[PDB]
Amino acid sequence: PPYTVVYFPVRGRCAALRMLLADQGQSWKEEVVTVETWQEGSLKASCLYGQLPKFQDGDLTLYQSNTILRHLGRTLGLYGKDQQEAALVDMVNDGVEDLRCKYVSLIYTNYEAGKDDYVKALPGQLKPFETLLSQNQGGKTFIVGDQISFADYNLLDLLLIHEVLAPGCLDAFPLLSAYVGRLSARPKLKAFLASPEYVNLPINGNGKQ
Amino acid sequence: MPPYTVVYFPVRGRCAALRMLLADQGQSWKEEVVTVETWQEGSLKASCLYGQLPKFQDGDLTLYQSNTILRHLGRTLGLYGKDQQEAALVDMVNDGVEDLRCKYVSLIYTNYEAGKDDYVKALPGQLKPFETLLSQNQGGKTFIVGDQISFADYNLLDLLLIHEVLAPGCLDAFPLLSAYVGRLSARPKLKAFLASPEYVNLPINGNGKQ
Ligand SMILES: N[C@@H](CCC(=O)N[C@@H](CS[C@H]1c2c(cc3ccc4cccc5ccc2c3c45)C(=O)C(=O)[C@@H]1O)C(=O)NCC(=O)O)C(=O)O
Ligand SMILES: N[C@@H](CCC(=O)N[C@@H](CS[C@H]1c2c(cc3ccc4cccc5ccc2c3c45)C(=O)C(=O)[C@@H]1O)C(=O)NCC(=O)O)C(=O)O
Repeated sequence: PPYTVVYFPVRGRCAALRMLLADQGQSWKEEVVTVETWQEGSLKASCLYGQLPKFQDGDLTLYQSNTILRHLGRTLGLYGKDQQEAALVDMVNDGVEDLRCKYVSLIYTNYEAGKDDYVKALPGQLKPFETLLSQNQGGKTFIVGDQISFADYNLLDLLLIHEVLAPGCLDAFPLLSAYVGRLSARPKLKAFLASPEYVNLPINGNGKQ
Repeated sequence: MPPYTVVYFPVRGRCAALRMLLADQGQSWKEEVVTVETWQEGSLKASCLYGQLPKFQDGDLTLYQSNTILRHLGRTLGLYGKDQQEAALVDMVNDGVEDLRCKYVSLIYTNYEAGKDDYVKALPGQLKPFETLLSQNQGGKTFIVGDQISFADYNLLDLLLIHEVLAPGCLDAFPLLSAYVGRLSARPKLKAFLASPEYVNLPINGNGKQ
């Protein structure tokens, strides 16, 4: 397999790049790191920012989940059709990362006391992405342009995990709702998402979702 | 008018690095300053994609998200590596820079008094990967990636400049990083920009903390 993915046995910051490789018919290796293995210190000390994921592409090793998404976007042609689209692609992925950051902060540092508050604020947090779809061909294609980009898989993941956190959170957003259904129905992505290596992986590392 | 417009609060903050880029690249831009007053009104905010600043315009292209603007300028002014391999390492640096900038703004705006000692203690460990990155590329005598400047350099540089203000001498433990800052700061147009009242007379953050 041209690609290697080193990460803990969770979906987390690897779900989107996983969705992408499967969807792009790519092949890759999963190097599963257990807490035990991680608690060791060897691997971690060896990681550039002391964290996972880590990714190998030939002699090339990267860290940072967003660096890996952009690298696959760049090499596989999932980064807009021009410099203008790339920038919008970036604007989406940055917004996706901003909400992801609030998501993991809830999950791992304040689930029980800030969840209601988090959910009260969700729609306002999701509104920008339906607005983005509303300005791109009535939201019938992809988040940016009429070609899929790495940011699509990243936003897809973010939407999927929020549906679990706050079911029906999408019900007020028709374009978002339909985008999820449409992307999830792409065959390879479909089979992947229905696969045990996805389905039987928890979303986060602490059992909350 | 300049084809570039920067819409921001009167602070360095998340616009410092991209202004350094533009200054250093001899590019022209307009600054549109936003007071709290104005922001407090809500019409601007309502109109911002993610309800925040900065807001950037390149002709009729409007961008949000500071790192989106850096990559856009990096893309257009050829500050994004020599090849695709370099482009990814550049991204990898910038992601690390953002990750630390995120901890910094949290300290500055939500836990300065209580958190500052612990922040300064953990700082060397946060700075080390960049020292390591320089030590792996021309012994740190060039740029953070390869032998040509990139948007990650300006963002990293700013990151190091503000940490020198919050933790004076913090780079005394990282010779490569220290030399780097002295080198880049010495580029004629950047040095010029950095000593100018347009940069100097802006506070780093919006709450009077640094
Ligand atoms: N900017 C980087 C961030 C990379 C990152 O955060 N990595 C984490 C695991 S990813 C993931 C993640 C986080 C927190 C935790 C916290 C506990 C945890 C316990 C058991 C399994 C996992 C698996 C993943 C994971 C986490 C766990 C969350 O913070 C994350 O943001 C992610 O959602 C990690 O390596 N932690 C070990 C450690 O620092 O020494 C990127 O974009 O790639
Ligand atoms: N992911 C985005 C982040 C953009 C962002 O955070 N913008 C902030 C100001 S930027 C800046 C910033 C933050 C907090 C504050 C808090 C108070 C404050 C008071 C007066 C002036 C400024 C100016 C900047 C600024 C802040 C202030 C900090 O949170 C930031 O991280 C930055 O350092 C904003 O617009 N706040 C208005 C509001 O949400 O209603 C990006 O990279 O572009």
